[PDB]
Amino acid sequence: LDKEKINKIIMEATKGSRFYGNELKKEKQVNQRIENMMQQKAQITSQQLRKAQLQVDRFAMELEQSRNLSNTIVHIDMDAFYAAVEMRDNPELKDKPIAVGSMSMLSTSNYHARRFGVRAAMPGFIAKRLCPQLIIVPPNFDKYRAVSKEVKEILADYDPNFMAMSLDEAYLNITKHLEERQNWPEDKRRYFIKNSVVFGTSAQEVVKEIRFRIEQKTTLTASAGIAPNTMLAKVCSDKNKPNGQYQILPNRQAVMDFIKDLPIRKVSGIGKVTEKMLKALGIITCTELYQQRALLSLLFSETSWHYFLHISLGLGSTHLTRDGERKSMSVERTFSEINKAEEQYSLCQELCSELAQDLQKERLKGRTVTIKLKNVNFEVKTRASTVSSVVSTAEEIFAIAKELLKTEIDADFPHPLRLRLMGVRISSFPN
DNA sequence: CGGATCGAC
DNA sequence: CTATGTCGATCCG
Ligand SMILES: Nc1ncnc2c1ncn2[C@H]1C[C@H](O)[C@@H](COP(=O)(O)NP(=O)(O)OP(=O)(O)O)O1
Ligand SMILES: [Mg+2]
Ligand SMILES: [Mg+2]
Ligand SMILES: [Mg+2]
Repeated sequence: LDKEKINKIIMEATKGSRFYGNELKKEKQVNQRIENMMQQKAQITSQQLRKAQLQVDRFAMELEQSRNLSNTIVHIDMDAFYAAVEMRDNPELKDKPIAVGSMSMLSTSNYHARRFGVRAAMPGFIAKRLCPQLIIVPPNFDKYRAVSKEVKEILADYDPNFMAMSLDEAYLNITKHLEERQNWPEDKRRYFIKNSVVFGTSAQEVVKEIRFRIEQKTTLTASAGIAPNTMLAKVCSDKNKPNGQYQILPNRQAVMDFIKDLPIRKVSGIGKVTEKMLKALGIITCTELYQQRALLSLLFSETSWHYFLHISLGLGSTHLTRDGERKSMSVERTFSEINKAEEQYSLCQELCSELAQDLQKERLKGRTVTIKLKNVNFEVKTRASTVSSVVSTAEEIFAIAKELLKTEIDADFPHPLRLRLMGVRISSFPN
């Protein structure tokens, strides 16, 4: 299927559903938010824009002066991870279009099935209309966890303080390693195939070794990115995916050459909404982002344009922080419609128990309890409450969540809440 | 602090 | 029949 035929079959299958109704409503809110930004832009004066331009350029020189090119950052990202695992252990599936998930939702798909536009976050029933030859295999999460542990073992040789972002992806600072490796004999860079082979002393070679070892240990491919910071490393890893790598060399000119025509969307942190908004201001590439830096310092908050300027100058993190403590724990579940109040309370109680059990594992306690409610028209509400002393037992959490749910049931009386999902989250942990 | 939104995988 | 489950950031009131 082709880029126009895809959107035709989706639109055909999605039209008139309650989900679509709610999506239209979400698109209007984004359009309005854009139109408001345009009304803001109309009433900026050339005088303000000049006083901004100076302010921004003073900061841009503060950033530029601190630019660091002396660290080598690698980002590893596995290819079609879940699907690739499922292909590995069932040969029948190879050379065929597959997705891991259910008819309600797909975690991922293999590259074969991606050619038909079936992707992560797509419901299976839509994916079947795009490609009736699609095989949908259920997830085996504990397997993926096991494979992930195999790759993290390899990664730990190259950076003991590597930063796992997910089961399938990670960041490494291979600076201390590259330095040691310059003066290494061939013995310490030699690996046998499962007839031996050696890898060179360069960064491109280190990452060829890593990828090789991953493929030998797991029978799966990864892609990778090499660059002087995390932001850039992450974008390169996507460039030659699947089963390739890319380096931006540590000199200012190569950074800027890469950035020049880079669509802002490929940056991690810029999603669909920020894309559309910035598109409306004639911003699509990272150079265009640099050009509008003054305008952006007026239309967006300090934190936002600070971020945008970092991107426009190809800057990013050059050291990896240890993974900080979690700030919240939550559980939520989608189901066939529940409208009877008594069943809704019981569901909330059950969610409160599950969450209490999960908190017990990490010995966590919190002061804020939030419930989450999605009705059959996909409209989501959250209702929270914060308490003086920390809580953690199923009873305590339910004591709070129960009242938040009562309030919502009462508010619609005599109409019943017709919900398709319910969640409970706990937050406000101690320090 | 409460509620919504964004983005990530 | 049929649109996830999570968590941190950020913005606003
Ligand atoms: N929206 C979602 N919901 C649930 N699970 C998801 C998901 N998106 C991804 N996953 C799960 C399934 C994914 O396999 C896994 C890693 O996410 P990626 O690295 O972003 N995607 P992949 O490695 O499949 O392909 P490639 O990178 O080659 O394009 O996380
Ligand atoms: Mg991947
Ligand atoms: Mg990833
Ligand atoms: Mg992005």
